[PDB]
Amino acid sequence: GAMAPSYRVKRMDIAKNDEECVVNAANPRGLPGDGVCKAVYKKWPESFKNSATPVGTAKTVMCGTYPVIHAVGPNFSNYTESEGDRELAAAYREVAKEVTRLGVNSVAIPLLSTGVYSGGKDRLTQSLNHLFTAMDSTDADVVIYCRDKEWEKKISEAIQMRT
Ligand SMILES: COc1ccc(C(=O)NCC(N)=O)cc1
Ligand SMILES: COc1ccc(C(=O)NCC(N)=O)cc1
Ligand SMILES: [Cl-]
Repeated sequence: GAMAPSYRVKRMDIAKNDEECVVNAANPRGLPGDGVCKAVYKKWPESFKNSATPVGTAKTVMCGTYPVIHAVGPNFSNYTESEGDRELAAAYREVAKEVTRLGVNSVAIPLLSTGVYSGGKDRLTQSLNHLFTAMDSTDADVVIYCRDKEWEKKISEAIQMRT
C-alpha cells in the first residue's frame, strides 16, 4: 500500500499518468471507441486483447507488465436512472477488487459514465461519490484524471471537503 493513502486530481491526458496502473473507461466490446478509451487504445493497444466484458464489470489485461483495468460504466442513454446508478456503483466496486488484487501502490482513474455515457447530464457528483464508496477501503494512492477546468475545481473541492 501507499504510506499515507491519498486522493488527487489532475487535468491532463490519463495516457500520460505517473501511476502503477490505469483504469480505462471501456466499452463492453473491447473496441478502440472515442475520448479516454481511444487515448488508452493509442498508448496501450496490446491491452485490448480479449478485453470485452459486461457493463458493471472490470477486466484487467497487461500491456507488458503495466496493468490496464478495463472498467465498463453504463451508457445512461440506454439504462434507466435507477439501473444505470446500480451498474455505475458496481463497475467501481470491481475496479477496487482489481486494484487490490494487483497489489499496486497507485492507480490513475477517470470518472466513469460521463460524456457520451452520461445520457446528456452532468454526473460529476454521482460518478465521484461511487468512486469514493469503492476506493475508500483500498490503500492505493488514487489520481483522478479529468478533461474540464471547472470539473478539476469541483473534484479538488470534494477531495478537500472530506480531509
Ligand atoms: C487529452 O486529454 C485532455 C485533458 C484535458 C482536457 C481539457 O481540460 N479540455 C477542456 C479545457 N481545455 O478546458 C482535454 C483533453
Ligand atoms: C449536460 O450534459 C453533460 C454531459 C456530460 C458532461 C461531462 O461528462 N462533462 C465532463 C467531460 N466531458 O468529461 C457534462 C454535461
Ligand atoms: Cl495532456
